[PDB]
Amino acid sequence: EVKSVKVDNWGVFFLQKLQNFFNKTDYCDLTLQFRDNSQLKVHRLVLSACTDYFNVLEQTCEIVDDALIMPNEFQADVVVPIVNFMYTGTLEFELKMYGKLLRTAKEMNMTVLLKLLEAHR
Amino acid sequence: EVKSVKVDNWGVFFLQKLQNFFNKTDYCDLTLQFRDNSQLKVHRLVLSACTDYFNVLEQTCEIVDDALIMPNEFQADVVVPIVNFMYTGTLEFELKMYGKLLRTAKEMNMTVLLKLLEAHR
Repeated sequence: EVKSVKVDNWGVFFLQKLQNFFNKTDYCDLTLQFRDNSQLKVHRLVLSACTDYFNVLEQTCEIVDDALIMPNEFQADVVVPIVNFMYTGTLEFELKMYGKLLRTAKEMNMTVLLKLLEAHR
Repeated sequence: EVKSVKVDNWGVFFLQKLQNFFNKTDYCDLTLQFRDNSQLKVHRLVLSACTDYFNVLEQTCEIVDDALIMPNEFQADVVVPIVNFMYTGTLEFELKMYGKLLRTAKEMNMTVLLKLLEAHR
């Protein structure tokens, strides 16, 4: 018969490995480019777990030298904290950015982040 | 100052999404081909969290029509349960395959699976 054995807390194991890959830019397959020409390299599948907005950007925005040109309303001030949230489950932000991050999560329909920003008690 | 808020159990959230992608072959970037010409589509980054063996296969094995030709000793009988383990943390196997799976994890140096197959009490 079929047996099964398991490693507990697989999600924690896997996230640690994935975060390391992100930090070292290993296996990244999407390069985001900001107005100042700086870049952030990411994993498409990580972004896609939370949202389809990056899918729509890839369908509708210019690609220059293998980098996706981010829209004017979606620059590093919101992108960097949101991407770090997608890799970790933690959103780090200054309060002054709360409303901008909420409007950005609403534009993305990023439900999991909306729920977090709107959490209470 | 910098604030932080979090979604608990992010690993569990993320794994559910990743497993769905695997089941639907969304964002897959590596196609494994068996001797019988059947294929298994996977995510390179998931495989890489557990092992570098697939990295070495990509460096050393033939690619035909966008698929990596698996070696004779590394066919679906061991590959399918090992890949499912990489996505889930659970290894499902018939006892008759225990030694073959252990020898395969040793060839791959897949430490996390070695530890599981060798676990006690």
